[PDB]
Amino acid sequence: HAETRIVTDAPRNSESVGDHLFNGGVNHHDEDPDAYTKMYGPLVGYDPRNPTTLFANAQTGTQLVAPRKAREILTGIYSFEPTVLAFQREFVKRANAVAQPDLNSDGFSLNGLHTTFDSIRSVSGYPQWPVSALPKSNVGLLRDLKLQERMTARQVVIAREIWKRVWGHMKPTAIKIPKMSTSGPPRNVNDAEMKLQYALALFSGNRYNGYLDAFKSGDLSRFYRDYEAAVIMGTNVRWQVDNPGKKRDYWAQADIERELAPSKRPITTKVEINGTVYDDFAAMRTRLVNAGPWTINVALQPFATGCMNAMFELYRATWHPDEDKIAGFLEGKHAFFGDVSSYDHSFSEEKIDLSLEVGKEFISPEIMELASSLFYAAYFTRPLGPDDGPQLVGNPNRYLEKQVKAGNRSGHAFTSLFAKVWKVIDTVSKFDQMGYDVVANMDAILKGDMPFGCINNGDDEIVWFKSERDYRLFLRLLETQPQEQRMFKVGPEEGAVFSGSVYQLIGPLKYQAVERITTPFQRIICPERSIGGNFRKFWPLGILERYNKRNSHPVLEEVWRVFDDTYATLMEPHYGSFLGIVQRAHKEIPFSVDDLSWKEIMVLDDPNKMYHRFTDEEIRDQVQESAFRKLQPIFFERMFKEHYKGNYV
Ligand SMILES: [Mg+2]
Repeated sequence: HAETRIVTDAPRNSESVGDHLFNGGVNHHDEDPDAYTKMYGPLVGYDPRNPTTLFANAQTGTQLVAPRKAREILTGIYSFEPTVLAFQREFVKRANAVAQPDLNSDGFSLNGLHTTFDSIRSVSGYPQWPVSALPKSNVGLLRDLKLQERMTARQVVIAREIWKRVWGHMKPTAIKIPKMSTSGPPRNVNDAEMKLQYALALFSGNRYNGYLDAFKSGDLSRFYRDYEAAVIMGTNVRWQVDNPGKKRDYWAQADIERELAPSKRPITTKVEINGTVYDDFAAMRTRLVNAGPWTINVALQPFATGCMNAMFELYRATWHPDEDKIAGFLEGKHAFFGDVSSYDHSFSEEKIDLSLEVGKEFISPEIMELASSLFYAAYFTRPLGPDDGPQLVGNPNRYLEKQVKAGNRSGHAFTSLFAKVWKVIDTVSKFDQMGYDVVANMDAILKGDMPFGCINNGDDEIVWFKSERDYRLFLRLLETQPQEQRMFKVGPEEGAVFSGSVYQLIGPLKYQAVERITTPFQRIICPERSIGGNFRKFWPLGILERYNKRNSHPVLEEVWRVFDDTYATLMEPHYGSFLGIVQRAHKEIPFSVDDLSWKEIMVLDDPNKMYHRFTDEEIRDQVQESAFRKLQPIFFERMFKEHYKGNYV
């Protein structure tokens, strides 16, 4: 067949997906063009006069995006209970007494500890409100961050060279289809079987071409009707423990319609649990995250993952070094651990557009414009504070025009790729400001065969130098960088942390990796999510892994001593033994703490690390399958043959 539509004229819900499960071998949708149409139901229908109904069958209307609701931190222990709060008080005070952060002027910890334990007096499930909204424009943020208005000529050349190498190489890799997250509109279900069947549809017959024709027409009704697609972001919230004494502000929902780049209001949330003020406790910090619909992202992800997998291979020293060897690598080398403020939101419009423009050299233009549509899409959010209502920001009916300019948009197939590449572009520009010819020597820099380079994990980076004069001029360059050179607001990172571990300065140019000592106790005592449920099915593993290496560092060992003793006195009599709780749940999960590598345990705690930190080769199938369905490259080879002109790696 040669059908161009995913949704044909066939009668809907006339077949059952249970009768056409995918066997890894043949794409049934090749044999039957009406199959996707028949196995799923009629859509509600898109009325351009009220686009929010895209999200109607999903959490609805008025429920807050971040409700105040106590977490189950451990089996039978809930975060709003006084006993817990009293425990947190005593633990933090005891842990502070046993260890204080010993930092030098460069920002390195000499003892391993980089901060106090005060943040563990945070009440999980009790959010700072309002959750800060996304303004229609970010130019006020660029101006507040005193960043460049545009890139310099040389920076545009450097960016073109690096993106040429990234878009120009692809290592075809399975599309990862997430099991536990929403498809977003129009179906708004957490159904990886549907997401997979949709993918088989898009990549069978002439559906991808048909999808793009509909996309580029600008006829939202047609694109929705025939491909169950609409260019619009839904909204989520991520929770984390806040840092004492940082400026806590937010963009109000009421302000974002009044001007494009409104100023920020102060968060004033206090912790009061049924009329009892906890003046020494913090509410959880909340951050708005967008999430793109599967039916938009599925068309972009092959390129995203293909380009990134090739990038990890061709330029491993920059983008995918053996994490366990980093400390040994930096030995005898000077190191700058960068810290970036509002990285992703601070991406200029020019930078997003340049990325997609260079991509058109290697990928069909309609695919890059689709990507451009999602980066700049309208979004719908449920209330962000208790006084707000639901809100559509932007006009999705005009999706071919830019609606929201929010930099490297969260929820986009390209988000991690963009994070990774632009941080290197920034840093390599600095190498060029130092008087080296980065264009001539670009591959050697990226492969790590020059006297200096950078080790990247998105906004987190290590810039390394064999020479002390290079290192010093680099620091000088940052202290004296004029605004027109300033791509991102970068400063040195207190504690010198990279990918979760403090790089302890144990001797002259000798570093030692230790996981941030606060992390274990934050993740237990102040979790983003309750144990179990959707995202925390494997929760005993992360705890037991950490507990089993408690003796591996002197400060870690003493803090764990204070956790155990304090838990034993203040918690155990009410809730039972800590290890009792952790081991009983341990025995319920399919993997032992000893069955798994540290990398596999991280993926089980955050599956999205499969999209940016680990490859298929490092994580066993049984672990990946816990969170993902997959569609192997052969099933979208045809699409690539037509739409990709780069090199296969
Ligand atoms: Mg860092």
